[PDB]
Amino acid sequence: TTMRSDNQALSAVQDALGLGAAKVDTAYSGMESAIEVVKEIKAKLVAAT
Amino acid sequence: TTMRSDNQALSAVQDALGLGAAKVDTAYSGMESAIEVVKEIKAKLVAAT
Repeated sequence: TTMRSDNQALSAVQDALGLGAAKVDTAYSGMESAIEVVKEIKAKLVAAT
Repeated sequence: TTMRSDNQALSAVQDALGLGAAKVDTAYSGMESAIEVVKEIKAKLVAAT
């Protein structure tokens, strides 16, 4: 009974980890977009010299 | 990523170098024209002495 309860808890933790992975993927995609935009800004500023 | 940003910066530097080369070429052409005109002036004056 205790091991079955622990297995259910582990399944819940796995679902939470999937949710967290989705959040991290979204945030990292935003980070990549920010990297690209910042690189473009730096290139424009260098051309502005 | 840092190298790609540097490559973009060097591309901007190349564009700036091309613009500066065009400016220098125009200035040099005008300078040569002025030199020729002043040489003509000197020839005329030494004829007029």
